[PDB]
Amino acid sequence: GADGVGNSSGNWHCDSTWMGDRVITTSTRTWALPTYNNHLYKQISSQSGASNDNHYFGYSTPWGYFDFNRFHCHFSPRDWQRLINNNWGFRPKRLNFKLFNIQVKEVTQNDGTTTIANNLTSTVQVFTDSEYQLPYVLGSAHQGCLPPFPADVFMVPQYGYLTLNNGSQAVGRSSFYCLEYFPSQMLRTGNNFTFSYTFEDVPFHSSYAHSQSLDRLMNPLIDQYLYYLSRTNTPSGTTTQSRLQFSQAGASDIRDQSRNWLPGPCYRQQRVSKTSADNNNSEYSWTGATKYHLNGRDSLVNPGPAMASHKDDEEKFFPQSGVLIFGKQGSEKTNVDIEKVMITDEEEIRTTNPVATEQYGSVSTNLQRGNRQAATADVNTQGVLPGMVWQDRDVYLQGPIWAKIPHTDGHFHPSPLMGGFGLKHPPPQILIKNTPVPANPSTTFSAAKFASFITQYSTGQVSVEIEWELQKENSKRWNPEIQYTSNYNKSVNVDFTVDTNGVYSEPRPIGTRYLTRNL
Amino acid sequence: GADGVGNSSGNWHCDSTWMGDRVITTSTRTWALPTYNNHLYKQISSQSGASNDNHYFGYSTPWGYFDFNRFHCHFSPRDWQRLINNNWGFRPKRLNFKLFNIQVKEVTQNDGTTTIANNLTSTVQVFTDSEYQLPYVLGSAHQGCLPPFPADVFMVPQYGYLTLNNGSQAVGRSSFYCLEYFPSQMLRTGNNFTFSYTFEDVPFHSSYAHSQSLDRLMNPLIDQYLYYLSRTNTPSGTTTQSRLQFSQAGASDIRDQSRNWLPGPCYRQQRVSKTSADNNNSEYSWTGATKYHLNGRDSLVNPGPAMASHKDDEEKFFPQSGVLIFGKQGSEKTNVDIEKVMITDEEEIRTTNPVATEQYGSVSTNLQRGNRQAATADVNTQGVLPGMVWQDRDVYLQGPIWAKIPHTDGHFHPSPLMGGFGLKHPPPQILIKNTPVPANPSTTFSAAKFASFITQYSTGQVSVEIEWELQKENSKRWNPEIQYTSNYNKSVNVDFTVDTNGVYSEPRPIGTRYLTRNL
Amino acid sequence: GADGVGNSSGNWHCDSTWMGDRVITTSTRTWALPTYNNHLYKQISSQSGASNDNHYFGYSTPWGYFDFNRFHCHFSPRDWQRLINNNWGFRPKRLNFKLFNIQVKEVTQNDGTTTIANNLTSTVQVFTDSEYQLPYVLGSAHQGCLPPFPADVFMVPQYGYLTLNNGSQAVGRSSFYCLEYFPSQMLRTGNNFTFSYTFEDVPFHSSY
Repeated sequence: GADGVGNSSGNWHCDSTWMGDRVITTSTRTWALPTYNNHLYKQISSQSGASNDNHYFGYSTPWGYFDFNRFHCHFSPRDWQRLINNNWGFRPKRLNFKLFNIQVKEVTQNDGTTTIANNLTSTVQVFTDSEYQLPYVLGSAHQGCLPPFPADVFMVPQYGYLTLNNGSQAVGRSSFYCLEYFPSQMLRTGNNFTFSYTFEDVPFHSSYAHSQSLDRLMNPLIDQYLYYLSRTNTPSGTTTQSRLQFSQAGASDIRDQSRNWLPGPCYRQQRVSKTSADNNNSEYSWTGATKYHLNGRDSLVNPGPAMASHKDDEEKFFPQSGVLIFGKQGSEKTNVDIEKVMITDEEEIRTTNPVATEQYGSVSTNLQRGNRQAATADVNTQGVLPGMVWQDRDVYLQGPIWAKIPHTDGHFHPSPLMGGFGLKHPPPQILIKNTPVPANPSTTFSAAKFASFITQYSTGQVSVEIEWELQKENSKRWNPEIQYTSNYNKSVNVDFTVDTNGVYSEPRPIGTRYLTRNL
Repeated sequence: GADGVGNSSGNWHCDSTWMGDRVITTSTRTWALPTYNNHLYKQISSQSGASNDNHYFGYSTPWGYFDFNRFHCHFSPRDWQRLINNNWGFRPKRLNFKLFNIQVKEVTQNDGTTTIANNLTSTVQVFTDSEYQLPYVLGSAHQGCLPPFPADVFMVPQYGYLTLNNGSQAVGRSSFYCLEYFPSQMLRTGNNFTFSYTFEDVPFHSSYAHSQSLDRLMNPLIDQYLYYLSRTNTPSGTTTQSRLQFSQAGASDIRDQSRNWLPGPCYRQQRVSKTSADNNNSEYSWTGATKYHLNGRDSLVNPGPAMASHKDDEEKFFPQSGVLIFGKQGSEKTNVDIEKVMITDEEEIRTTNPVATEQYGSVSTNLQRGNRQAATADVNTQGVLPGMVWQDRDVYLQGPIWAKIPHTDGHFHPSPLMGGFGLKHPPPQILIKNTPVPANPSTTFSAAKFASFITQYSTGQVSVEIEWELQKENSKRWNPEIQYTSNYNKSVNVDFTVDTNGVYSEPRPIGTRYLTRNL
Repeated sequence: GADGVGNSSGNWHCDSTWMGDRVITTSTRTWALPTYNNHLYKQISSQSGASNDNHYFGYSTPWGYFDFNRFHCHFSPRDWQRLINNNWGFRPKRLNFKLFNIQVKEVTQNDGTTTIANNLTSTVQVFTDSEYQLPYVLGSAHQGCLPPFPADVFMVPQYGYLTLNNGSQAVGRSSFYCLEYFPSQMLRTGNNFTFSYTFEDVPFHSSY
């Protein structure tokens, strides 16, 4: 699209409509973009000394990108609630994007006095990496997505990436991608950039919780017909004499019943409690946390494989890195106290996946014989096994929406671990930069790189609309399901509202599983 | 096909052409075939005493088979190089085979003097087991495939197979397949045997190395928004008092960052070093090597599941059985010294799969509490887990090309472990035998089995052409990729050449990953 | 072309005719071919010490080649004379080649006594490097072309070539061409191999 200077390049679309089966969440926000790295690509690396587990090598670019991989960039409390309360599941189908009403300003810091003014002509160029030839950054839970609250103006993030490294230094194989080596489209004012995408058949996120659970799944009333090993030894006057007898598992017997499927896999996490007291006093934050390691650098295992966060009656506990944790609007960056964060809870799964903090089961160790007692041992890490079945990490309104499946020789069940939809070809990276403006050059020629540009930034609005599909409920469940509600009682502030000084804020994390489906 | 005696049953096709997307490697070689087991099927078994882990039972047949399950039976250094240097990947599509110019000779060892002459009439019969009713031997890394070097004449291997066994003895279930119970086609001279095959949709072998790696994958510039557990206890005058605080992972924080996928699986191997010194002195060749075991016989775990062979800066090490090892042209059969072999290296993977010699990660053991320190333990064997992603063993010019997927109730990701393409219905076994020639029978009848045949063997050439598909490169990588080159400096002998006495020889193993794709 | 065992795969053409403007010199000769390097490619180099101006590195092949880059393989004194006496100049235009009546024998040196006999089946394979992917040896004034005199039987030369070298040793850039990496056509007896060529506009040799 194209037009004039006194012509709005696009209108403001920010609705949300439900169609019974679909529902489209349109949404627009105003943004701003500075000139990063003063227009140059800069090489960047870990700090020489820095622990090995923390080295790196890569580049930062003068390019800034766009991102809305956060559910709340599309759903509004209320809306989300609608969804989350009457749908067995849902998934994204297609999207449409558009930047417009772009405007380029140029600040002038003459002595003690700045003065911003329109640089009409100068441009901002955009380009979408629709061929995925660029290090996909999104999906890395970074923060600089869209504001949950419309009215909020925002700054565009700067693109940076990482290649290979042998400590703080580069290794040859590492590649250096240059963003100008693409065909950016250049916008001036009166210019807009639209583009549209279509998702790929993915599974509806399961937005329901299970009423039955693996173990308790058969019918009480009837005993099976298969037998199991009831007792081993037997009374012989005073002493026992080994004599194995078997029984037919019934209701009273349950624990012993024969089955057909196994809980999901696991990778044991340390348990910490919301109650300061209980927790051993010391620094096992890193030392005790569950991790894995590549090329000799141990990394953390955050968002551990999807597994319930606490047994019955222990909402007080949680994994050291088995859950998602968001900050309460305002919460500072580092070492903030428990009271400043919102920890997610995944009890809803208990029913199928193991509890993060407790071992999977316990396999037998030795082979018993008359002169040898029967061994056994608990298992803290069980990789996928036939017959296992499980549930993936719920979603949360202010959580990630999707993530790119890495291009590898092999993947195994790609639901992104941080939760979300695992996409092979996700929404392409959208980039934006401000074509430089060489400030006054010298009369006599010089072949040096230009270094003195006009100080200036850009701004303008952006809009994103997405169509989601739904799987409606359908249970013959007689008694009421659970629903997500807002507290009745009076409060000094409404949830998901602007305070007295107009600061919007999300009180709690809102999950997705409320409706109840049987297993 | 058919014709006369003074008529070449086929010409010599040994080209190789590239078409941009495909590339066909035609190739012909001269061969020779003796008469095995003096024409009879012989029962064969382990040596009574022999360690249990080494028993067996099966048969050897008078039949010899054909095989080219080695990349170099089709690619010529140069060619291979072309491929390997400009292609994100490739795979086989179809093939065509033909035997021809068959000729049957008959030696005469009259006293101190042999004398070979043409037995025109007598025949050689061939037959392809296109229904896979015969124990698929190929794929077992046996040696008797085609000569890498054209000019080389070769001997055809003899077919043998193995069934069940209870120690050195047979067990009933074990089957005994007889090769005459097939409809062999009989060739006399002037007769040729052609046949063609078509591969099945398989995945292009990934012939590229990764520039990013699982851990270092997100964007440096921006800190995430999810929080993790920074510290546990806290300064209380003199003493620490447990007080968990959380942080928001950033660049400096990296190791702690939240992610979305896990390294490939693992099965720990012992580390040995190319440097004699380091290595503990003793015999842990078997005792210390990683293995598995069926029906009480521990077998070795060679070509362990695909996993990088050494961390940064340790090209000197390697798994005890985690790598492929070829002999330097000439190297004898047993206990040959390190200097006689070429060990393959799979560093290229590091980026996704674990290091063979070092544990996967480390899970937590106990549950900590005030009166209990936080436990933890390293894991040396991790079975596939959701979110895991990885790369398969590279290929190597003189490596296997494919392998038959065993007919079972269940397989899991069939890329053959020794590397190659996992095929459900691979190129059918091709067999060949020389119809016997009863040497002079007695005038008076006898119903005994004939035992005195004419001494004779066969020869003639064979040709195999195969069409491979390619996936061309396509990265916006600015700086040069790595390529495979031959050393500039002078040398007494060219690599992949015949020495002074015309002995062709492959200097080093050549992999496949050189081109660099991002993860 | 193809046929049987008791069938001459080609006749003997050895004429020479003048047409006023053209003149065609046909010519046939009998030849023989041993098995070189006992069937293998052998690496070959100057003699370590040997003056520098005389070092080299290259290979010898089990392959033998054909050659008639000598005017007398086509002209007969007399003929040549005709030409040479009444022509301001001349040049070649096209050619046609054919091998035939191929026969494979096999000697038997049993003790103090050899005995040659027909190995009917066995073959001889031929192939023309029509894409010039092989080190062009001919033109190097080598000797093993055709006999000037028809009646003369001859032996076929063996193919060998030279690459780069840093003294008596090889240098990487040097290439090693393998003759089997071509699609040889295989002849058995009763088999013939013909092929034809066409020269390119060249200047008449000034014969005045």
